[PDB]
Amino acid sequence: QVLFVLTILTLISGTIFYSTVEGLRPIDALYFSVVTLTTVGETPPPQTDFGKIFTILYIFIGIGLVFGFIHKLAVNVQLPSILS
Amino acid sequence: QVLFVLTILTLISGTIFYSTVEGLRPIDALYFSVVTLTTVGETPPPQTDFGKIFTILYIFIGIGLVFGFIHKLAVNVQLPSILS
Amino acid sequence: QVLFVLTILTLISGTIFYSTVEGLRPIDALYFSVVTLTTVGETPPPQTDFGKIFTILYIFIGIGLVFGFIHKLAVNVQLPSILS
Amino acid sequence: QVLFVLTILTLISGTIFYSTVEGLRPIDALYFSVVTLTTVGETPPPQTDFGKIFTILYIFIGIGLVFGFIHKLAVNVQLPSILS
Ligand SMILES: [Rb+]
Ligand SMILES: [Rb+]
Ligand SMILES: [Rb+]
Repeated sequence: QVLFVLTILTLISGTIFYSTVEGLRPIDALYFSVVTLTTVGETPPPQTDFGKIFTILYIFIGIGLVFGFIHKLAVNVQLPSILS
Repeated sequence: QVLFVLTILTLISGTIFYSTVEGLRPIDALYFSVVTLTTVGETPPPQTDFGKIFTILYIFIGIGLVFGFIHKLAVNVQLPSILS
Repeated sequence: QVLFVLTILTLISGTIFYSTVEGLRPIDALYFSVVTLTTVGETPPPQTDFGKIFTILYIFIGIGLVFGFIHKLAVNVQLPSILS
Repeated sequence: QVLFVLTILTLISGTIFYSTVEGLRPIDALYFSVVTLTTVGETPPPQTDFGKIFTILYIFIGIGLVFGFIHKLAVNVQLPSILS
């Protein structure tokens, strides 16, 4: 469902934010965004106060969306695929 | 619902704790609190034993509250907004 | 419920393991155990292969228990307390 | 259920990927895979762009599976075992 598009837009947004503000290469910016929203958290934190502030809000807004997608992918695509 | 206020009070509490005990700038203290309670965990750990102890309890008490909020925000605000 | 005791036994176990095997001070060992099982993950990883192996199994066994507790604490203690 | 096998295949896959691409010792590769898919995230991130890209997809595909397993283990094996 739209979940796929909403997640991609969210990651694009994060990728744009962290390339600009934190000065990261897109792939690193997208990486950061992904591991942050999935709560994995394996990179170091944002160095700038604006990066911190954004990440805070990005987490509260982005996580439900990203885990809604991961959820539907699982019990909606992966489950029946496996069961075959 | 009250979830919004309870979460903010919890983050204020964490922000006060980590500024005092760990000696962090508020924004860093609030950052720590947020990434801890959301289980992202991208900063280094608390350096003081009191920081450790507090974080342990702060996690067990704070996480259910913070994820209750993130949950209601998603399936209560974000979902219908998207569906428009 | 027993959840409280099961969680404490699990943390005691982790505290004993990581003091011995990784050579950590109890409080650090307990800290590690807690942030690992809550999936926060803010310390560095175990340095020993036995620490790695144990952590893998400790995560698969411990997490459901620890989040069962955090869950009951929330929708069973915190929720009605707040609603007062 | 198959969950056990699907999880092991997923970790084997991650173990193979990270030994090859990132140049890690199997046990380290498997460790990385496990803490990534459980969202603990305590090691440093992948250093290679291919490691980053793979991890992104590995997270979206692997997490639902790994947490489906952890879930069934809990409310299906651990719960009744405890209740005895
Ligand atoms: Rb996490
Ligand atoms: Rb994490
Ligand atoms: Rb982490």
